[PDB]
Amino acid sequence: DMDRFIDALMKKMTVEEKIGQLNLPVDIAAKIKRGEVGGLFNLKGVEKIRDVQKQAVEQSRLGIPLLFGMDVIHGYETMFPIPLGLSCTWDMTAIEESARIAAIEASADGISWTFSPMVDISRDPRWGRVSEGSGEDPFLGAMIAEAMVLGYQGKDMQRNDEIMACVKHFALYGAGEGGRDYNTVDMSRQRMFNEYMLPYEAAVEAGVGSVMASFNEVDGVPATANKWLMTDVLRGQWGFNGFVVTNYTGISEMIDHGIGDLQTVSARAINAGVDMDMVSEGFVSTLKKSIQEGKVSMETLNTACRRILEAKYKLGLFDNPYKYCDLKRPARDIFTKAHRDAARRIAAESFVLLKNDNVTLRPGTPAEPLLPFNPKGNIAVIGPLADSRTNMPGTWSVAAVLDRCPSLVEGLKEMTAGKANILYAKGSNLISDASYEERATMFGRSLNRDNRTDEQLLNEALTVANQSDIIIAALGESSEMSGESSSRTDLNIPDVQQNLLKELLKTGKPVVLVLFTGRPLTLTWEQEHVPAILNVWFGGSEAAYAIGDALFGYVNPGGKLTMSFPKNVGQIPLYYAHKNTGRPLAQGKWFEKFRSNYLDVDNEPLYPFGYGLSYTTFSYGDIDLSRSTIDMTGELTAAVMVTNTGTWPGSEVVQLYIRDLVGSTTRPVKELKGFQKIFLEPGQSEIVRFKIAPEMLRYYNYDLQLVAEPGEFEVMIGTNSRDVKSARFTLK
Amino acid sequence: DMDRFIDALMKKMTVEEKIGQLNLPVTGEITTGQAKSSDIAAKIKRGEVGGLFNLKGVEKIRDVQKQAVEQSRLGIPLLFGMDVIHGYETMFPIPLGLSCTWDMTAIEESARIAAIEASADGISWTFSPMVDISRDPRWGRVSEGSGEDPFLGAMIAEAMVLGYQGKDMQRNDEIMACVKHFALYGAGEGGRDYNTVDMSRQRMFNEYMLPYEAAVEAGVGSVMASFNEVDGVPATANKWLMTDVLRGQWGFNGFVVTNYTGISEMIDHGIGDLQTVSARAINAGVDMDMVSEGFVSTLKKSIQEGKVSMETLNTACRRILEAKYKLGLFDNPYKYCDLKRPARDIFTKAHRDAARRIAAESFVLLKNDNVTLRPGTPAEPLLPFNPKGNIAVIGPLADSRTNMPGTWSVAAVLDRCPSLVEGLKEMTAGKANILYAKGSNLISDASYEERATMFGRSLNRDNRTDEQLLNEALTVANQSDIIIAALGESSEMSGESSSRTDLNIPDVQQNLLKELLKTGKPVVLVLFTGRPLTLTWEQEHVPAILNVWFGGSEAAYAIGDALFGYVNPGGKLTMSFPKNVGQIPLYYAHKNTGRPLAQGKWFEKFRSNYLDVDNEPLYPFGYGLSYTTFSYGDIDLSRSTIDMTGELTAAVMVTNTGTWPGSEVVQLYIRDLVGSTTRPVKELKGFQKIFLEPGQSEIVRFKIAPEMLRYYNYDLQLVAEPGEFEVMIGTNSRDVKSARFTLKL
Ligand SMILES: OC[C@H]1O[C@@H](O[C@H]2[C@H](O[C@@H]3[C@@H](O)[C@H](O)[C@@H](CO)O[C@H]3O)O[C@H](CO)[C@@H](O)[C@@H]2O)[C@H](O)[C@@H](O)[C@@H]1O
Ligand SMILES: OC[C@H]1O[C@@H](O)[C@H](O)[C@@H](O)[C@@H]1O
Ligand SMILES: [Mg+2]
Ligand SMILES: [Mg+2]
Repeated sequence: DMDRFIDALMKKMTVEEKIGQLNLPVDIAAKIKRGEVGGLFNLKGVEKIRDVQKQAVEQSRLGIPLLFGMDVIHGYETMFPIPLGLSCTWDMTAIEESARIAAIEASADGISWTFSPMVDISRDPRWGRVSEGSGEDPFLGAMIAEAMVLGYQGKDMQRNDEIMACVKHFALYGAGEGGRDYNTVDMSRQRMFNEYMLPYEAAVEAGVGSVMASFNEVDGVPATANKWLMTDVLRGQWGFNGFVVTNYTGISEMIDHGIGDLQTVSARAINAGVDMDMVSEGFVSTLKKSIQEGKVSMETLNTACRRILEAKYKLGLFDNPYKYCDLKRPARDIFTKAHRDAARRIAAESFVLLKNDNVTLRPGTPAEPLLPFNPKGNIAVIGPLADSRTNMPGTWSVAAVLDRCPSLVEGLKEMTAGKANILYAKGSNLISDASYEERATMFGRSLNRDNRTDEQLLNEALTVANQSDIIIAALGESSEMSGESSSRTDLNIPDVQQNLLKELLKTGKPVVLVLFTGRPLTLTWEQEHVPAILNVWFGGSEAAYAIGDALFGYVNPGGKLTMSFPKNVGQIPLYYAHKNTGRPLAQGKWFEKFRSNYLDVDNEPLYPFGYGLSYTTFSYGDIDLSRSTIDMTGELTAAVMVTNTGTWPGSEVVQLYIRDLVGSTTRPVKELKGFQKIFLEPGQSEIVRFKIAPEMLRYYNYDLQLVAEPGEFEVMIGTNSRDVKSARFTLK
Repeated sequence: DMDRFIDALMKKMTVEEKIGQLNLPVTGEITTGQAKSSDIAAKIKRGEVGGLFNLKGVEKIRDVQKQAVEQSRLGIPLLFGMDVIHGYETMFPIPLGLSCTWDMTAIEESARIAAIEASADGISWTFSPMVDISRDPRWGRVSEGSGEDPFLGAMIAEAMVLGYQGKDMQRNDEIMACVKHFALYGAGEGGRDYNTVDMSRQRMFNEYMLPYEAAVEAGVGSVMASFNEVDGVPATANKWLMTDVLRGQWGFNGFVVTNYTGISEMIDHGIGDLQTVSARAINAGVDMDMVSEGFVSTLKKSIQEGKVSMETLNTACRRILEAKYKLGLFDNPYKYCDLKRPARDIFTKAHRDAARRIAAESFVLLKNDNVTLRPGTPAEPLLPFNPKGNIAVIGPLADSRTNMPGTWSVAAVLDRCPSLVEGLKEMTAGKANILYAKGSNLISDASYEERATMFGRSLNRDNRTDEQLLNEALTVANQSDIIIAALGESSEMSGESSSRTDLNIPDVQQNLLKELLKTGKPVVLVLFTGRPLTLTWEQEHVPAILNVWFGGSEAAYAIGDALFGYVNPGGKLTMSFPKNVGQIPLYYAHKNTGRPLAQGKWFEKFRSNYLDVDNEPLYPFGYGLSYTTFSYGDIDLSRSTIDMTGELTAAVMVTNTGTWPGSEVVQLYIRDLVGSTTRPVKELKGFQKIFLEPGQSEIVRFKIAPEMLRYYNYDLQLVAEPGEFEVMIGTNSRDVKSARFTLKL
C-alpha cells in the first residue's frame, strides 16, 4: 500500500528534503548527498546511471532513488521515423510497437522516464516542432497519444522494460504566432477544447504518468504558472493523478515573459500545480523563503512532493532502485537486428507517395510510372541528402549513433550490388547561404561543405546524370531545419537544390524526387514538373534501406499525410477541419469577387489532409447507412465496399469524416472520426464498416458543455479528406 | 419630446409596419455586393422599408423620400445610406494612408467635407468609420482602417465620428455615422477576407476593441455588425457582442445594422435556416436587416410562434425611429433633399485644395539616400528636386486617372482625377519636359489584371508585348535626367474581397524597375499601395522611395508638391511592413515571450527566432523620414515615483538638425515591465506632431497618469497595477529614448 509507505517516508522529511524531490537539475554528487535532487535528465549509459543511483540510495539521509529522464522521441538507438512521418502510417499497432521497442532499449540503458509523446496540434508548418508531433488533427492525434503511452508504459509500468511517459507540451504550444518557436499563443476556450486539447486528454486518460508544461503563454499567463491549465483542466476536468514537470528553465523564463522575479514566479508555478522544476532551481533556491512568508503553504509543498514520490513508487523504484540498471541488458536489447528490421518496415510504411505520373520511357509504348522500378543499369543518386549518414535519422535522435546510419547512396549500393551501378554526385550545397547551412546542420549534421561553387557542383552532377538511366534526386531539408528553434518563413526546397532539380529535369532523363523533410513544404513547382515525388520525411536509422524497399517495389507506399501541404506561405493557416464562413467559395469558382478567397491563389492546399497514393488504385462504392435516423441512445453502421482496381497488392487508409450540418455554433466542414487501414490483393474487395454513435457526435458548445445536438449529419468516407463518398442521417 | 412622439407613432403601427422599419433593401447604380433588391416602390407604399443605400443623387433621393412621406400610410421617412469612406466627390487619401498624417484635425476636416458633400446630395447616413484593427497585411481591407494600433485607431475613430456628425447631427451638413465592423473582422484567418476569427477575451479587449468603444463614446449613431464569427457565433447573432458589450458595458444608445446580406450569410456559416438566424439576430441586438430580407419575410411567423417577442420587435423598431428623429427627419423629411446644394457644395476648389494638402501630408518617405549626380559635386538626396530638364514618368500607375482615388470611392467621378503625368505636366509647364511610357502591365497574368482593375479601374491593357512596353520605356529613360517610377498596386488590389498571399510589387513592374535602375539614371520609386508590401529588394536597390498610398482625387498634384519640395514629407507608418509574408503577423506591441532574442543577436539557437530572416519588420510602426533630420535629447521625468492619485510629466527636447523646415511626429510609448499577465514590450500612449524650422528646438511634454497605465487583466478587470514602468519617446516605435518610473498604491 503506497499511501502508508509514502505517509511514513514524508513524516521523516525535512522541508529541504521535500523541496529537493521537486528539483530536476542539469557538484551534482554534493546535491544528491544533501537530498536536493528528485531526478536527472539526458544522462546516457547504464553504468553512469547505476553509479549516480548508488549515491542517492546509500549516501543521502533518506536514500530516496532518482528518476532518470531522456528525450526518447522516436527511438533510443534504433531510430524509427520522426513522429510526423510515423503518424502517416495511420497504424496504431506499429506506433505502439515503435514505442515498446524504444522503451525496451532505453530501459536496458538505465532510463526510467521518457519526455514523450509530443502531442501538440499545429496548423502552422513554419514551426520546426511539427516534426515531433502527429499533424493537424485531434482525433488521430489522440489515437496516437494513447498508442505511444501504452507502448512505453504498458498496463502499469511493473515490467523492467516499461518506463514512465510524459505527455508534452501542455498546452497549445503549436499555435505560436508567426510559427516562430516560443512565440505568443492566443485562442478562445472553445477552440482549445474542440481543436487543440483532445490529444493531451487522451494521454491522461491512457494513464500517462507525467505531463510537461509548455514554454508559451496561454490567456496571458505562461503555461508553467497557469493554474486554470495545470489544476482546473488537468486535475479538475480530466482526473490526472500524476505529476507536472516544467520544460527546460520554464520557471526562470517566466521572468523574461514579464510576470515577476524568480521567487514570485516559482511560488506561482507550484501553486498552479507544477510539481518538478527542470533546471531553473527556482524551487530549490526560493521555496523555503516562500513558505516562511506565507506565499506557498506546507500543504502545497507536501502535495507536490507526494506526487513525485508516488511516481517513483509506481515505477517500482522503492522496491528496487536499480530496476533499470542491469549491465547485461544493453548487449541484449539495444540496436538488435530484430529492432532494426521493425524500424525498416515502419519507415517504409511511413512514406507518402505524392505523385507518380506516367512517363514515356520506351519509344512507341504507352506511358508508365517511374515507381516502382527494377534495380538495374545506371542509377544516379544526386543531391545534398544523397550521401549523408548523420541526416538520415531525423532531429530528436539524441541517443542515436549518427554516423552509423547508412547514407542513401550506401544503402542503395548494398541493395543493388551486382544488379546496378549507383552513381553519386553531391549536386548542390544544402542552401546558397553558408551561414544558414551551418545553423541548419548543427548537432553533428555537417554535409562537409567545401570551396566548390554551386556551378562546379551542378556541372559534376549533370556529367553523372547524363551517364544514367534514371535519376534519384535526394533533396529537401537537413534534419535540423526542423525540431526545436527551427522555424522557417519560406517552405521551399532550398534555392540551390531546386535549381539543381530544374537542371536534372532538363537532361531529359527520368527524375524521381525523394523528398526529405520534417514539415510540410510548398511544392507547386515540383508537382507541375517532376514525374514522381516520394516524401520520405526522415525515416530513421534504417531510412536508406526503407527507401530502397519503396523505390524497387518491395513495399507498396501507403502513407497518408497528417498535415495539409499549402501552395504558399500566404495561405497559412490552412487546415481541412475549417469553418464554412458566411461567404464560402464554391468548388471550381475561383476567383469570385465577394467570396472568401484570395486574388492570387485558390483556397486549396496542394495536398490535403489524408492524401497519399499507392502503386495500385482503390475504388469506393456508395455508402450504406444501416439507419437513416437514430436517437440519443442509438447507433448505426456506415459501410462502404473498397476494391483494389489496379495491378499491385497494397494498403489503403479508409478515412471516416463527419460534418454536423447545423450547429448552435459554427461547426467544421468535416472532422475525422475514424479510420481503418486495409490490405487488398489485386481485384479483391472489402466491406469496411464504421460504428457511429452519439458520443462521437459530441462537441464543446458556446458554454463549453460537451454535447451532441439533434439534427442532421453528413457521413463521409474516402481515400483522403477531399475525395469522399457521402451519406446523411438524422440525430433525434 | 422624442419619447412621447415615438410612443404615439408606435401606437399606430401594425406589426408589419414595425418590421418594415427594420428593412434595408439595396438600390441605385452602386455595386458593393452580389445580392440585389426587387419591388421597392410597392414595398415603400406598404411601409415595408426603413431605409435604402447605394442610391446616388439628390433628385432620385428626393423622389423616393416623397414616395415614403406622401404615399405610405404613416409617412415615415427613409434613411439614405452610402459608403462615404474617404470622400464623396472630393477624394481624400484612403483611410490607411490618411492615418499616416497622425493629424486628428485634418482627419476630422476630411470627414467634415465628405459630410458637407454627401448631405448636399441627399445622403443622411455613412457606413463609416471602418476601425477594424489588423496585424495582417494580406487582408485587403487594411486600406479602409487606420492600422495596427488601438490607441491611434481610437483617436481617429473619434475624429471621424465628430467630423461626420458634429455635436448632435442637427445641421443640414451633418450626417449619421456608422462604426464598422463590430467586431474583430481584421483578424480573419490567413488574411483571407471573411474567414474565421478566433481569440481570447483578453486579446479582444486589450488589442482589438478600443476603437469601436471610442466611436460609441463619441456618440456614433449606428454600428454595423461584421461578417465573421466570434467564439463560433456569427457576429450578427452574437448577443454577447451586440447586447452585453455594446449596450450593457458601453451604454450604446443607437442601432445596429447588419452588413450586406449578413443575416442570410448565417445560413452558410451553419447555424440555421433564414427564420432561425433572423430570430437570433434580432434577439442578439441587431436592429436593421441590410438586403437579406430575413426580418421582413420571417419575423411575423417568429412572433406568432414565440421565437421573438413583441417587446424585442418594439425595441428594435424604436431604435430606428429614434435615429430618424435625432437626424431631424420627422421635423423635415427633406432636410438633405435640397436640389440646389450640389451645385455649390460638391467638388469645390476649397474642398479640393484641402484634399491636396491632406494628401501630401499622408505620404511616407521610406528612403532618400544620397546620390552622386555629377562627378566632383558632393552627393545629395534625389528628393526634393527642382523641376527642370527631362523628367521621365514611367509605369502602369504613371498615366491612370481612375486609379488615383483609391478603393472605396463609389461616388467619385473616376476619370476626372488628373493622372500623375497630367499633374506633373501642369506643375512643370515651361520648366521641364515630362516624358512618358507605360513600361509594363500591372501584372503578367491578364486574368489577375482584370480582377485587380474592376469597378472602372482598367489600365487599358492592350495587346502589346512586354518587350514593346519595356523597350519604349528604356528609350524614354535613357533620354531623361531623372526617372519617376510610378509602380505598385492598382486600387482594387485592396478593399473588400481583395486579399493577397504575395505582397510584392507585381512581377512585370519589378522587372521594369530593375531595368530602369540598370540605365544608371536616378530612379525615384513613387509607390502606390493599399497595404504594407514586402520591399526588401527595393529598400536595397532604389535610392528614393515615397509611399503615396492612394492619395485621392488630387493625388497627382500632392505628389508633385512632395517631389518638388513644396511640402516636406512627414507621414509615419501606422502598420508594420514585413520583410516577408512568413513573418506575419508582425506588430510592434508584442509580448516578450519567455525566450526573447537580444538585439543584434540574430540568429541564436533556442531563442524565439527564425532560421532564415530576423524578427524585425523592414519598416516598423511609426516609421517615416523627412527632408530634414530631428535629434532627441534625454527624457526628463518630473517624478520618479507616483501613486494612483498622482501624475508626472515626461519631456524631451526635439531639434531640427537638418537644412529643411519640417514636421516630426513625436511618439510616446509605455512599457508595463511586470504584470500579473504578460504585458507588451511597448504600447503607444500619446503623440504630438510638431513643426520645426532648421536649427529650431522644442520641448515636447507628455502627461502620464495612472489611468493611461490600465489594462484588462486575467479576470477582464480594467486596472493599473503598481510596479515599474518604462517611458519611451522617439521618431518611430523602434528608435526611442528611455526612462523609468515606479507606480505605488
Ligand atoms: O530534454 C528535456 C527537454 O529539453 C528541451 O530542449 C532544451 C534543450 O535540451 C537539450 C535536450 O532537449 C536534449 O535531449 C539533450 C541531449 O542531447 O540536450 C539538452 O541540452 O536544451 C536547450 C538548452 O541548450 C534548451 O533551450 C531547450 O529548451 C525540449 O524543449 C523538451 O521537449 C525536452 O523534453
Ligand atoms: O454599402 C454597404 C456595405 O457594402 C459592403 O459591400 C461592404 O462590405 C460594407 O463595408 C459596406 O458598408
Ligand atoms: Mg447539428
Ligand atoms: Mg506592472
